[PDB]
Amino acid sequence: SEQSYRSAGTLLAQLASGETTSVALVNHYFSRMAQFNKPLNAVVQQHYALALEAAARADRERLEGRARGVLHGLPCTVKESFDVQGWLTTSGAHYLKDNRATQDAPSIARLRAAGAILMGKTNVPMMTADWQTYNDLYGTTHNLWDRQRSPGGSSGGAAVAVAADFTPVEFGSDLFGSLRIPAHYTGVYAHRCSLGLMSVRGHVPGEPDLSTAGPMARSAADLRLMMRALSTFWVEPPRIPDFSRYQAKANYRVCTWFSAPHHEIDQQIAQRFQSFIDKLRAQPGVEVDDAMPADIDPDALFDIAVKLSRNTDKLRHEYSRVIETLFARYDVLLTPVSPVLAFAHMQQPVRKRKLIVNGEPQDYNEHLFWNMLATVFGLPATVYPLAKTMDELPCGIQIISGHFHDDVTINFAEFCESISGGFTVPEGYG
Repeated sequence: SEQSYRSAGTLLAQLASGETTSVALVNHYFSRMAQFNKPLNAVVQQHYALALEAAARADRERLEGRARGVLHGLPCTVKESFDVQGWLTTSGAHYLKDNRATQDAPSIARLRAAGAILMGKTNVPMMTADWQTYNDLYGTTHNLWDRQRSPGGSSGGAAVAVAADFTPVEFGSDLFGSLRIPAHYTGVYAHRCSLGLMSVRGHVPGEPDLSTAGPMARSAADLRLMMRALSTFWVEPPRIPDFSRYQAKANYRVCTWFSAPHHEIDQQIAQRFQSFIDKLRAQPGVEVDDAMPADIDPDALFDIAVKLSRNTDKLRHEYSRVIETLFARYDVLLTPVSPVLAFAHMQQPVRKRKLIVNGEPQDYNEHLFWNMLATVFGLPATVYPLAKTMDELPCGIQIISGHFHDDVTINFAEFCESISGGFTVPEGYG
């Protein structure tokens, strides 16, 4: 099979029905990386021989009725900073250029046990500590929509690989937007899981207290499929998210938070959000309120975020109660991921890095402002690609909900797919 941009869900169906095999899929993805990865520099380790062997095994198992696992026979790549047994985990640092993992990171092991075929790893900035993706070991990852621009970071290689169909899904860590920001800039879906829903151990730098992890994909159903594979609670659940299937709702009540004093977004995002909200407000049973609680001072929360990045705790626990009541009244909260769309590479020292909002220079740390909320309170957040004209860059929206409401945000993204937005194939790719 040579068809490009099939979803994981479709691919699993076609494996079951014999319209494709795992060997044909591994050859598809490595073929696309041969044809397209050089100018993008998204996949920085390739393990073809191991992947082809694993695919042959999956195919034998399928034929003999011995296939097991919800990802059985599905190839993928993972973020370079997660341990895969026998593979290098450099995190783009010279000090670790020959650091090879002894065992899988626990979430990697859980993809492998679901039957995923790991074909390689995708680029990260050094120690995954930036909102761009570049390092001295592997080079810069370029945004496939405009290669003079960054796909963001730290999961930038993963977002580009998904958007180029080098892989149907990806898996990465998210501290302050590490998964969400590259999804926004690059036009793919991402889900950062609730704190405690899945292990982030076996990550370099990397059970961490703020970092979570989750999938990238090109549909909401594929995000849900990954979470079926990945979820292993290590906190006591306040409730059990249901990842079994899309659960459609008759009523949605949505909160928006698109600006704060001194934290404005570019008018282009503002108009594209407004156009999306207009369509959402026109749906039966849907209310959309501009109802961010004023109880949460954004500057106070930013100061907490800056500190984390007996007194702060006091405020943090009080704000977490304001969020619980918020998500008893609203199903989801929609916010920006960044105040800008994808920018040209900025590898100067941090201090000199600017984001141009409505013509004015703004702080690079606006990335932290628009991602601290889910990070600080351990919340789930799905990033959903909005529509784009061929003359527009990708733009995502961040769908947040209460702790262990991961099913709610992913279900909300699938409902949005019926309204506006979704994955768009970049011009020049399959």
